[PDB]
Amino acid sequence: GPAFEFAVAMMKRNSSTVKTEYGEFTMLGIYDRWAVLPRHSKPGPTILMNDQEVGVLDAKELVDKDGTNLELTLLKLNRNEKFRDIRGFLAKEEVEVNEAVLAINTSKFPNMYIPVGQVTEYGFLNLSGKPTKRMLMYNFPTKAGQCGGVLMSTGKVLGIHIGGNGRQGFSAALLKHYFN
Ligand SMILES: N#C[C@H](O)[C@H](C[C@@H]1CCCNC1=O)NC(=O)[C@H](Cc1ccccc1)NC(=O)/C=C/c1ccccc1
Repeated sequence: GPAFEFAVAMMKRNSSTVKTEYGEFTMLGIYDRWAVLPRHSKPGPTILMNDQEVGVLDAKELVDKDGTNLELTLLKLNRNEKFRDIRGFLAKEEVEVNEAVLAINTSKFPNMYIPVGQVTEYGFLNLSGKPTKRMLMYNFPTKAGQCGGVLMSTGKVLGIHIGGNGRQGFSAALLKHYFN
Protein backbone atom coordinates (compact mmCIF):
# COMPACT_ATOMS: atom_id res chain seq x y z
CA GLY A 1 0.00 0.00 0.00
CA PRO A 2 1.66 3.19 1.32
CA ALA A 3 4.54 0.84 1.88
CA PHE A 4 5.40 1.27 -1.81
CA GLU A 5 4.59 4.97 -1.77
CA PHE A 6 7.07 5.26 1.07
CA ALA A 7 9.72 3.22 -0.68
CA VAL A 8 9.82 4.99 -4.04
CA ALA A 9 10.52 8.29 -2.29
CA MET A 10 13.29 6.72 -0.24
CA MET A 11 14.98 5.25 -3.28
CA LYS A 12 14.44 8.46 -5.24
CA ARG A 13 15.98 10.56 -2.48
CA ASN A 14 18.73 8.45 -0.94
CA SER A 15 19.56 5.55 -3.20
CA SER A 16 22.10 4.85 -5.89
CA THR A 17 23.51 2.10 -8.08
CA VAL A 18 27.03 1.00 -7.10
CA LYS A 19 29.57 -1.24 -8.95
CA THR A 20 32.60 -2.77 -7.25
CA GLU A 21 35.07 -5.48 -8.18
CA TYR A 22 32.52 -7.82 -6.68
CA GLY A 23 29.55 -6.78 -8.76
CA GLU A 24 26.61 -4.39 -8.97
CA PHE A 25 24.80 -3.39 -5.77
CA THR A 26 22.10 -1.11 -4.45
CA MET A 27 23.40 1.58 -2.04
CA LEU A 28 21.51 3.58 0.60
CA GLY A 29 22.68 6.91 1.91
CA ILE A 30 21.94 7.38 5.59
CA TYR A 31 23.03 10.90 6.59
CA ASP A 32 25.71 13.42 5.67
CA ARG A 33 27.99 11.62 3.24
CA TRP A 34 27.66 8.19 4.82
CA ALA A 35 26.08 5.21 3.07
CA VAL A 36 25.73 1.47 3.58
CA LEU A 37 26.59 -1.48 1.38
CA PRO A 38 26.52 -5.19 1.90
CA ARG A 39 29.91 -5.99 3.45
CA HIS A 40 30.55 -8.51 0.67
CA SER A 41 30.64 -5.73 -1.93
CA LYS A 42 34.16 -5.02 -0.70
CA PRO A 43 34.50 -1.46 -1.99
CA GLY A 44 38.09 -0.36 -2.36
CA PRO A 45 39.58 3.17 -2.65
CA THR A 46 36.89 4.11 -5.21
CA ILE A 47 33.55 2.86 -6.51
CA LEU A 48 31.25 3.45 -9.47
CA MET A 49 28.29 5.36 -8.04
CA ASN A 50 25.79 5.77 -10.85
CA ASP A 51 28.67 5.23 -13.30
CA GLN A 52 30.93 7.87 -11.80
CA GLU A 53 34.06 7.49 -9.72
CA VAL A 54 33.31 8.56 -6.20
CA GLY A 55 36.18 8.14 -3.76
CA VAL A 56 35.74 6.44 -0.42
CA LEU A 57 37.35 8.49 2.31
CA ASP A 58 36.72 5.93 5.04
CA ALA A 59 35.12 2.48 5.45
CA LYS A 60 34.09 0.50 8.56
CA GLU A 61 33.07 -3.13 8.12
CA LEU A 62 30.47 -3.37 10.88
CA VAL A 63 30.55 -6.07 13.52
CA ASP A 64 29.01 -7.26 16.81
CA LYS A 65 30.27 -6.36 20.27
CA ASP A 66 31.56 -9.93 20.04
CA GLY A 67 33.28 -9.09 16.77
CA THR A 68 30.72 -11.27 14.96
CA ASN A 69 29.95 -10.24 11.39
CA LEU A 70 26.93 -8.06 10.62
CA GLU A 71 27.48 -7.88 6.86
CA LEU A 72 27.23 -4.09 6.83
CA THR A 73 29.87 -1.71 5.52
CA LEU A 74 29.73 2.04 6.13
CA LEU A 75 31.11 4.35 3.45
CA LYS A 76 32.15 7.93 3.78
CA LEU A 77 31.86 9.22 0.22
CA ASN A 78 33.95 12.03 -1.28
CA ARG A 79 31.14 14.09 -2.82
CA ASN A 80 29.58 17.46 -2.02
CA GLU A 81 25.89 16.61 -1.82
CA LYS A 82 24.67 15.46 1.56
CA PHE A 83 22.13 12.72 1.76
CA ARG A 84 18.83 13.15 3.56
CA ASP A 85 19.12 12.11 7.21
CA ILE A 86 16.98 9.01 7.26
CA ARG A 87 18.12 7.84 10.70
CA GLY A 88 14.69 8.76 12.03
CA PHE A 89 13.40 5.79 10.02
CA LEU A 90 15.87 3.28 11.51
CA ALA A 91 14.81 1.09 14.42
CA LYS A 92 16.74 0.64 17.63
CA GLU A 93 16.40 -3.10 17.42
CA GLU A 94 15.41 -5.61 14.73
CA VAL A 95 11.89 -5.23 13.35
CA GLU A 96 9.24 -7.72 12.34
CA VAL A 97 6.48 -6.74 9.95
CA ASN A 98 3.84 -8.83 8.16
CA GLU A 99 3.96 -6.72 5.04
CA ALA A 100 7.26 -5.43 3.66
CA VAL A 101 8.75 -4.16 0.40
CA LEU A 102 12.17 -4.87 -1.13
CA ALA A 103 13.54 -2.26 -3.49
CA ILE A 104 16.40 -2.57 -5.96
CA ASN A 105 18.18 -0.01 -8.16
CA THR A 106 20.85 -1.76 -10.21
CA SER A 107 21.27 -1.91 -13.98
CA LYS A 108 20.10 -5.53 -14.03
CA PHE A 109 17.20 -4.69 -11.71
CA PRO A 110 16.59 -0.96 -12.24
CA ASN A 111 14.11 0.70 -9.90
CA MET A 112 12.05 -2.42 -9.06
CA TYR A 113 9.84 -3.05 -6.04
CA ILE A 114 8.90 -6.36 -4.47
CA PRO A 115 5.99 -7.09 -2.13
CA VAL A 116 7.99 -9.64 -0.19
CA GLY A 117 5.55 -10.34 2.60
CA GLN A 118 6.53 -11.21 6.11
CA VAL A 119 9.82 -10.35 7.77
CA THR A 120 10.86 -12.35 10.83
CA GLU A 121 13.76 -11.84 13.23
CA TYR A 122 15.74 -14.79 11.89
CA GLY A 123 18.70 -13.94 14.10
CA PHE A 124 21.72 -16.07 13.25
CA LEU A 125 22.95 -17.28 9.85
CA ASN A 126 26.11 -18.93 8.53
CA LEU A 127 26.52 -17.20 5.17
CA SER A 128 29.09 -19.08 3.11
CA GLY A 129 31.37 -19.61 6.10
CA LYS A 130 30.87 -16.09 7.43
CA PRO A 131 28.65 -16.34 10.55
CA THR A 132 26.60 -13.15 10.66
CA LYS A 133 24.03 -11.75 13.13
CA ARG A 134 20.84 -9.72 13.48
CA MET A 135 19.34 -11.09 10.26
CA LEU A 136 15.85 -10.44 8.86
CA MET A 137 14.24 -13.20 6.80
CA TYR A 138 11.56 -13.25 4.09
CA ASN A 139 10.09 -15.89 1.81
CA PHE A 140 11.07 -14.64 -1.60
CA PRO A 141 13.42 -16.37 -4.11
CA THR A 142 15.75 -13.32 -4.44
CA LYS A 143 19.04 -13.52 -6.49
CA ALA A 144 22.12 -11.70 -7.58
CA GLY A 145 22.35 -8.92 -8.00
CA GLN A 146 19.69 -7.63 -5.65
CA CYS A 147 22.10 -6.98 -2.88
CA GLY A 148 21.83 -4.72 -1.30
CA GLY A 149 18.26 -3.67 -1.91
CA VAL A 150 16.41 -1.81 0.80
CA LEU A 151 13.86 -3.39 3.10
CA MET A 152 11.04 -1.04 4.11
CA SER A 153 7.51 -0.62 5.49
CA THR A 154 5.28 2.36 6.24
CA GLY A 155 7.81 4.85 7.51
CA LYS A 156 10.36 2.21 8.45
CA VAL A 157 13.66 1.32 6.86
CA LEU A 158 14.26 -2.18 8.20
CA GLY A 159 17.51 -3.44 6.71
CA ILE A 160 19.69 -4.16 3.70
CA HIS A 161 19.53 -7.27 1.54
CA ILE A 162 22.74 -9.25 1.80
CA GLY A 163 22.05 -12.88 1.00
CA GLY A 164 19.61 -15.56 -0.07
CA ASN A 165 19.47 -19.31 -0.39
CA GLY A 166 17.33 -19.52 -3.51
CA ARG A 167 14.08 -19.77 -1.57
CA GLN A 168 14.38 -17.26 1.31
CA GLY A 169 16.23 -13.94 1.27
CA PHE A 170 18.06 -12.24 4.15
CA SER A 171 18.72 -8.64 5.14
CA ALA A 172 21.18 -7.11 7.56
CA ALA A 173 19.12 -5.23 10.10
CA LEU A 174 19.83 -1.51 9.96
CA LEU A 175 19.81 -0.11 13.49
CA LYS A 176 20.06 3.42 14.81
CA HIS A 177 23.19 3.02 16.93
CA TYR A 178 25.20 2.02 13.85
CA PHE A 179 25.41 5.78 13.26
CA ASN A 180 26.10 7.60 16.55
N1 LIG B 1 23.41 -9.65 -5.36
C1 LIG B 1 23.89 -10.11 -4.54
C2 LIG B 1 24.59 -10.75 -3.45
O1 LIG B 1 25.93 -10.91 -3.72
C3 LIG B 1 23.96 -12.07 -3.15
C4 LIG B 1 22.35 -12.43 -3.09
C5 LIG B 1 22.00 -13.95 -2.93
C6 LIG B 1 22.68 -14.78 -3.70
C7 LIG B 1 22.23 -16.23 -3.66
C8 LIG B 1 20.75 -16.35 -4.03
N2 LIG B 1 19.96 -15.43 -3.18
C9 LIG B 1 20.46 -14.10 -2.87
O2 LIG B 1 19.70 -13.06 -2.61
N3 LIG B 1 24.33 -12.35 -1.86
C10 LIG B 1 25.44 -13.19 -1.70
O3 LIG B 1 26.00 -13.58 -2.70
C11 LIG B 1 25.91 -13.59 -0.32
C12 LIG B 1 27.27 -12.94 -0.14
C13 LIG B 1 27.83 -13.13 1.24
C14 LIG B 1 29.08 -13.71 1.41
C15 LIG B 1 29.59 -13.89 2.70
C16 LIG B 1 28.82 -13.48 3.80
C17 LIG B 1 27.57 -12.89 3.63
C18 LIG B 1 27.07 -12.72 2.34
N4 LIG B 1 25.97 -15.01 -0.16
C19 LIG B 1 24.80 -15.82 -0.05
O4 LIG B 1 23.70 -15.29 -0.10
C20 LIG B 1 24.90 -17.33 0.11
C21 LIG B 1 24.98 -17.80 1.56
C22 LIG B 1 24.62 -19.25 1.85
C23 LIG B 1 24.69 -20.25 0.87
C24 LIG B 1 24.37 -21.57 1.18
C25 LIG B 1 23.96 -21.91 2.48
C26 LIG B 1 23.88 -20.93 3.46
C27 LIG B 1 24.21 -19.61 3.14
